[PDB]
Amino acid sequence: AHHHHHHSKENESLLGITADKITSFADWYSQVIVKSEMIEYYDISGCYILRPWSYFIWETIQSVFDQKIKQHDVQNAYFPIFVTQKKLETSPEVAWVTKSSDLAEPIAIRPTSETIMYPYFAKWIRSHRDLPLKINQWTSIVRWEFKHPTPFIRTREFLWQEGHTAHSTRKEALEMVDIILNEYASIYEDLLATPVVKGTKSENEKFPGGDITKSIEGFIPEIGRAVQAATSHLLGQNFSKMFGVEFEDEKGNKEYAHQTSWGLTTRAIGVMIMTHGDNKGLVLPPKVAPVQVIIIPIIFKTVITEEQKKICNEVECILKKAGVRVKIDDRSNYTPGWKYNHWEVKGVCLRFEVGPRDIEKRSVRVVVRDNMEKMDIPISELESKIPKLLEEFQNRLLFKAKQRQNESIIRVDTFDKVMDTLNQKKMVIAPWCEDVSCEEEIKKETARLAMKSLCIPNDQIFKIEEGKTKCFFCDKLAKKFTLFGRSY
Ligand SMILES: Nc1ncnc2c1ncn2[C@@H]1O[C@H](COP(=O)(O)O)[C@@H](O)[C@H]1O
Ligand code: PRO
Ligand SMILES: [Zn+2]
Repeated sequence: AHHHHHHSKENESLLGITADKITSFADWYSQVIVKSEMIEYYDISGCYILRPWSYFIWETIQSVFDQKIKQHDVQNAYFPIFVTQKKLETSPEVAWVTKSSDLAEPIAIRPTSETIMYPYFAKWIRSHRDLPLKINQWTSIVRWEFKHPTPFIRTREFLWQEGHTAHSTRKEALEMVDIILNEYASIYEDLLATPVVKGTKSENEKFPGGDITKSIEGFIPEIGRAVQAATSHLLGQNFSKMFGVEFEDEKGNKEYAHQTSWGLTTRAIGVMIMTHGDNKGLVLPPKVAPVQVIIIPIIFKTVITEEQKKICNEVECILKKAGVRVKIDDRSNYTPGWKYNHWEVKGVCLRFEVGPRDIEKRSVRVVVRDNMEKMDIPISELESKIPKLLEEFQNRLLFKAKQRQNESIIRVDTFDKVMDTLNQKKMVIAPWCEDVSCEEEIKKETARLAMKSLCIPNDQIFKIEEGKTKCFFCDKLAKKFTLFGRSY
């Protein structure tokens, strides 16, 4: 459903998008991220260059989320990129530095900072008055993935954020986990306009050395594969016992700290691209669009007139004062049709066509990117209407994407109707016993004919009769309903 709106002659050219999003997804995703000047392929597999058009989106995610964790008294720090083998162990996806002259003991590039920070958490934490401790850092992470890499979704090097907190009680640590999860869900929905499902991971899908793991799950209806959006781990007293992170509570006894760890990576950018894009190229939500309004004065070869420069400057002046990020494309090198497709490929929310008739009426022609809505707005109303249009743009993207996610979830009660649903490129919600043994047989049978538990949704829309309702696989007392499907 990415081919409904009108295409121009420039959109059907090579400077547009050639592949269809549904029938040829991988080629579509490559053309969208490359022709929009977001990604540049690197001579090292799995690594990609974040060009200014895409790095702007990551900077906005930084500004919003960093300001949210500071509301909860989370402080930023920085830990070394290297780690020793003895510390890293109390494996195949860890890059090892062995030479500089070889090294007697090779050092490793951090896949995560648990083994780096917690040896010093045990040093910094001695009393209950020293808790809670909340540390975060914005850094890059290297993980040599064995599967075929995908830009943003699965890269060997990616930018991320990792928060690590320590608490005096499990209760305080758990409500810290829910806070970061709701902020993670707020990033995808309130900022990226991408719908995600808040839930709890299964025992077989949770963080390895953790206690409880909660996450948000994203899904791509076109490819029919799920994508894990972000994770928030309740580590409990597991890691504190390994590194000796114990505090002295009131009453004098010794107790191991209750820790949490949570991360969000540049995978969020890719899930957004695949959620909103169409056959013209990028479709960006206005809250992360590098340019929300592009002003295209009708001019070819000849220089821009003094009246066109006067109109385009005051329109830019009104939008700049109104908080809208706007640029003027007065390049006489390309035709107006060329500029339309150019800024549509890179997902500019609105374009302003400024012709001689628009200067006479003191209005501008506005064309909306996602739905090709056309309208005349007087200049006297730009300060008010254009912020509203960008608000309507953001709301429309989230609404249309959310009704595609609900459309991609099918309720199943018996394993006989499970396979037919998955090939429809849809997820499965089913009653499940949440046992590790049951999940191991589900992934084996689904692969022979593989789907895994995506998350146990926090919001249970379907009721389970106590004692009677049985698992959708084999036979056991089902606890509640769990979301399944194949991943990316
Ligand atoms: N190669 C990768 N590129 C981008 N993000 C990743 C990559 N590998 C893992 N992540 C994300 O990093 C977090 C780590 O969680 P996990 O996948 O359980 O290790 C999750 O939010 C993943 O989606
Ligand atoms: O690797 C992970 O998934 C967790 C979350 C960030 C820190 N460690
Ligand atoms: Zn079962």
